[PDB]
Amino acid sequence: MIPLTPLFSRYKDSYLLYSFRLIDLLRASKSTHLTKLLSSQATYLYHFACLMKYKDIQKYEVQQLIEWAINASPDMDLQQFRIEFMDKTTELNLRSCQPKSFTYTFTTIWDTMHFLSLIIDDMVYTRDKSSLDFVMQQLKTMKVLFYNVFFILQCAMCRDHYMNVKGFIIYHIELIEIALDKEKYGTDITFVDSYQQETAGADVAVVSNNMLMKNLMAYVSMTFHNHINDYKWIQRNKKPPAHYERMTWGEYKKLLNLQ
Amino acid sequence: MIPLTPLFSRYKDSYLLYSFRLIDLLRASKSTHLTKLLSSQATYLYHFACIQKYEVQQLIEWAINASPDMDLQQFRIEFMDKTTELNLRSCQPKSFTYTFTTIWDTMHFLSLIIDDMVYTRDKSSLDFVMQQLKTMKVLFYNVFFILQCAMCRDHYMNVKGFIIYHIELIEIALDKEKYGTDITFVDSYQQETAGADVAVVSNNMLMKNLMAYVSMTFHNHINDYKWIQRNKKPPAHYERMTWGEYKKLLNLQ
Ligand SMILES: Cc1cc2nc3c(=O)[nH]c(=O)nc-3n(C[C@H](O)[C@H](O)[C@H](O)COP(=O)(O)OP(=O)(O)OC[C@H]3O[C@@H](n4cnc5c(N)ncnc54)[C@H](O)[C@@H]3O)c2cc1C
Ligand SMILES: Cc1cc2nc3c(=O)[nH]c(=O)nc-3n(C[C@H](O)[C@H](O)[C@H](O)COP(=O)(O)OP(=O)(O)OC[C@H]3O[C@@H](n4cnc5c(N)ncnc54)[C@H](O)[C@@H]3O)c2cc1C
Repeated sequence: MIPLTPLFSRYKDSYLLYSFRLIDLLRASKSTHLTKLLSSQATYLYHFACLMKYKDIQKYEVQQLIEWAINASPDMDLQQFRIEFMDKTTELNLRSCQPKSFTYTFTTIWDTMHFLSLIIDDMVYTRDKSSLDFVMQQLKTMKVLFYNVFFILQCAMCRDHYMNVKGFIIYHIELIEIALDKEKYGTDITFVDSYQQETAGADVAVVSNNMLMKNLMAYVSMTFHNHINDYKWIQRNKKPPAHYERMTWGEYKKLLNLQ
Repeated sequence: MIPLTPLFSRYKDSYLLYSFRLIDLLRASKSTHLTKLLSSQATYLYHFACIQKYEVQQLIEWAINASPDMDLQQFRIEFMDKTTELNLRSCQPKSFTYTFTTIWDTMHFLSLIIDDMVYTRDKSSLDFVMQQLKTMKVLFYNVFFILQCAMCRDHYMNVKGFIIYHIELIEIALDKEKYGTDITFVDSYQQETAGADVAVVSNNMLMKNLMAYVSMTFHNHINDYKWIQRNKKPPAHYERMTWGEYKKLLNLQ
């Protein structure tokens, strides 16, 4: 599974904060259509939180927690939902889905996207080559999760930039789907250490090749992270300042102790 | 300039056909929203084929008021004449067989336009090239299908950002040049991704013919995935387009 490091536990806590803030909104859903959309996302978010923790999605326990948050008092004040959330969560033995910190920043959102990426890379590396059925389904859920990233926070240019470029991320998830599918039909995945080797092996005329960068999604999501911060200087019409430092792959791997 | 080749000629005609079929839906629009968007797309589309900006402005205002009641072969006839009335024979498609290939050809044609504009940029008119890049993203964000394939549109709307991301790379590259560092053009995608793996803004590497490579790769991806979409293994005669081959077909250097 995934290396335990300080950053990864910030990711894990940020991710539960993001989930908690998305079920909070359930209360306020004036829209039938918005309620169902949030129900599915909250379902899926806690599915992947329980999966890594209990080794089981707990479909009927999280199903309870959703009913609750939709049928919750839609006239709370911040903590007026938090309090009973802890009260609800523990009656379902889901306390390990309670966030420790509640300060919701842009890094809550980044941490959550990086978190899901590490889950995809882990699910793929620890795949049993029989229930490819399982992993391939989760990848589909992951695309659905990255497609509907709620900001909760209000930043309209962030929201419109992402809708324009998020397909960069979803594209690489689908690369993995092609890789798992090629393995189901007898061509094992050849894991490679560089994104550039995966680029080189994609440029073939036949379908018989199957290379995939190890920790693809950690690399994709970080490159994407750099890209958003690269581009914000254009939206702001400034030269990138000297204080601006970009994440390099080798340093990112070091911080999360990836091999 | 873009090399004149058989494939490139087919691209330009497919592009006119796509633009023709786009304005054919102006007369059918029952929405102020959709008329504005269709007209934006059209203005951009013909702008990138041409300036005759007033002859086009009224080719479109003609397309808005054309008879809703016509069949397609009639609108064509009326369009084939308003174009000649307008000194715009160059916008007339030669074929009208509209297929998935017409859409792909249109996406590849816009890609060659991006690469050409960037490579023949002028270090003083970067403000112009960067405003063109913003128009392109709108064209790519808004790919109408005309023909109906709901999974095609659902899929495109999920991964179209792969293409738009790479347009935004070029913008980033041009901004590092407005501020002092000239673009270096590299011959492989690998080098460009290696040059972006730096902590400090010292590099400005761009793949030459990047958007052609990007649009080719993305085209292969769509076809790669259609076999998964059909619980199937791809036929033995399926052949992915390779980069060396694609440059050979368009005489790219
Ligand atoms: C989907 C999304 C879209 C956004 N779109 C825009 C936009 O369009 N315009 C705009 O101005 N802002 C946008 N933002 C916010 C922007 O990215 C930054 O969050 C903010 O502008 C600056 O915050 P910061 O200086 O703390 O850097 P941050 O990137 O927020 O730092 C947060 C954490 O991430 C670490 N980190 C930095 N880079 C990486 C990396 N490549 N990979 C992994 N970790 C990294 C940092 O060291 C730190 O731990 C977006 C954010 C998200 C999540
Ligand atoms: C945006 C878009 C999205 C689509 N999404 C789907 C989908 O989700 N599911 C589905 O089943 N179909 C989808 N299609 C249609 C699909 O891509 C094929 O076009 C279709 O299946 C017809 O098969 P074909 O072999 O005749 O087309 P193609 O093989 O794609 O024919 C296009 C022409 O251009 C050439 N060409 C082929 N590949 C490339 C390449 N990688 N780069 C440059 N040139 C190339 C070929 O020589 C051919 O002449 C999509 C099409 C478009 C334009």
